[PDB]
Amino acid sequence: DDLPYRFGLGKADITGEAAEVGMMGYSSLEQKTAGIHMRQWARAFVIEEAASGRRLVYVNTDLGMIFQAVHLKVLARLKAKYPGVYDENNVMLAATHTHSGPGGFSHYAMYNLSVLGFQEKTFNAIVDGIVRSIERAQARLQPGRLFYGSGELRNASRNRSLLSHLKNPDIAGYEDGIDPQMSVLSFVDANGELAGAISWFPVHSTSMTNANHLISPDNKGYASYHWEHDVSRKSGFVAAFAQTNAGNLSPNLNLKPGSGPFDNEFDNTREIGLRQFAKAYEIAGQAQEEVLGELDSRFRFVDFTRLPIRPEFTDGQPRQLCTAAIGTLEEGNNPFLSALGGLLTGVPPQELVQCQAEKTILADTGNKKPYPWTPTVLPIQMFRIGQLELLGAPAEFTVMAGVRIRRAVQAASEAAGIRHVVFNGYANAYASYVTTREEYAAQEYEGGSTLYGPWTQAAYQQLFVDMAVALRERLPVETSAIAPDLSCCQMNFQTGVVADDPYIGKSFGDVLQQPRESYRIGDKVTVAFVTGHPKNDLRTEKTFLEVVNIGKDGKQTPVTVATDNDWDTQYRWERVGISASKATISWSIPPGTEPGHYYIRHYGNAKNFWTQKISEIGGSTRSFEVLGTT
Ligand SMILES: CCCCCCCCCCCCCCCC(=O)O
Ligand SMILES: [Mg+2]
Ligand SMILES: [Zn+2]
Repeated sequence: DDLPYRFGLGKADITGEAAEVGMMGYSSLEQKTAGIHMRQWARAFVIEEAASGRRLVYVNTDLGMIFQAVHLKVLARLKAKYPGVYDENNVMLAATHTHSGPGGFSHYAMYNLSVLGFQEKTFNAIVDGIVRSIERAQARLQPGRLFYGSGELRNASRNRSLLSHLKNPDIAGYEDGIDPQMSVLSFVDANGELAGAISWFPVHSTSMTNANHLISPDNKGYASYHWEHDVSRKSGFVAAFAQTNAGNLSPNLNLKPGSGPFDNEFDNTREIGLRQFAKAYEIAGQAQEEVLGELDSRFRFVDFTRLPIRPEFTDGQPRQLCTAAIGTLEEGNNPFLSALGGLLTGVPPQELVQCQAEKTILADTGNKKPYPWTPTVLPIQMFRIGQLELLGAPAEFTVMAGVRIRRAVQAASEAAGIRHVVFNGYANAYASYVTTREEYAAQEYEGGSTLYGPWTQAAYQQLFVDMAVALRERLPVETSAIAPDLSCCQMNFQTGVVADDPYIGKSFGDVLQQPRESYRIGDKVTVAFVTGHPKNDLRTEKTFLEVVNIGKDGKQTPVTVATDNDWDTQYRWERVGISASKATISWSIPPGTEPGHYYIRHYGNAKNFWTQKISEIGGSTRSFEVLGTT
């Protein structure tokens, strides 16, 4: 015949600087990276219509957000290497909204504030890994089928701003403040075995708190890892856990037996990840509806400055968006904030005060010079995948802000044969929060980070409906406005690596703490090595550590059984004295590990003060025995 689509699945490492960079999400000057729990990945899904095609690519990333700077550079790189294949119309980048990665990868000052500015090494790793994930995906194209399903996930999330949610007049089906809908797009190969999947479900990826310093992809990242590493059987499975409208949704409390909820953020991350995984796996297993039909897409950069909004989307009067403002730790420090001005002096312009409505302005970000602290030109994008439409929206939408847009788009698209509309927030840029008009009036946290005023949600609804109508009628969307390039003029106040020295009387790679003679399943092995600063080399597609199996004995050929990516391992870096440092590596030995002999290897990099040369360093522990059974 035969198969309606081809798809390609790819994954690549986008982990940034693992020590001494402010983390992105919690806005803390006292949350710097200090190691890795699990790495961050870009997971790319290339889809081609056999009829056609007509190729689309969707990439979900283990990041707090995908900033405009990343989107622009990724597109340029794709156009340079693969001319005519990819552009803004057929590439969607989205983020899981983990709050446990290194920051500094926006070009807008607001989002770099707590990080003390732009961190080029982390930015570059993100861009490069997103591109590598697409390269890997497109090199693995195969014929297959696509299925769609949905279901209700009850106990994974909770509304964190319920007072505002309840101000909406239209909350039937959302009376608990939760959007319980999970949607799954499954990728079924010519065998039809499940080759990969994308799950969409809204919940903040904040199980690892602002007290944590280890890099982690958080609860959605655990869901992906559990599917790829613990569950599939097949290689190489790619499972993305993506967001929808999560602006006002937090992980539910973890009240599983024997746990306080509070007691252990790793347990919480695993539990909330597992709750999402279990539902995604259930839905995929149902293969509810085969996806059939054309691939299509639209994309527009929209200038938000004085954007007119038609009365059909507002209270019934014509409206216009406001320039950006935030409503009501630097301190202290913050030299980057100081280089920006920093906070004050208002009163802001009267026109701004007036049209921001119930907001009490804390910072007038839109009027900052030479550059606004927040974006002004924002991407709006939609993919059609058979009877599915997937929307990529550049912000955090509350449940009702997203639901209203979904409803409006489904109404506009029904005649085109669309039956399911999936709203993917955190896509292509990041412009803070979107609350409905009613929520905005309450001015809880999400209101007050709704930058463009009370009609921000109405603007997005208009933009998406107009795009849906263009798709329906065939026909282009309006010409894109011109996304500002701020690459020239990025500031940074985060110091780098001066140099590394080994511990006095030792060499890089020397073992500081050897493992015990023997351990049992369930025990944690902790070892430590003289190291150098992880800012020297991200060890992209490699590792800071290996757990190595050498057999029952002997004497057997070494086989790596765990890397720094794995849930069961941790890598921690800490400064010792002026220029020395230690790498502490742990392994929690999981059920099912073979009894036998093991050791731990460390890989790192060190910088010479005099030459500035960066070299490879490393070491291996003595062996230890895991005791048990089979
Ligand atoms: C107000 C909207 C109409 C104006 C749009 C400007 C037309 C130029 C766009 C050309 C790019 C091709 C757009 C996709 C068209 C299609 O495939 O249906
Ligand atoms: Mg690990
Ligand atoms: Zn958020």
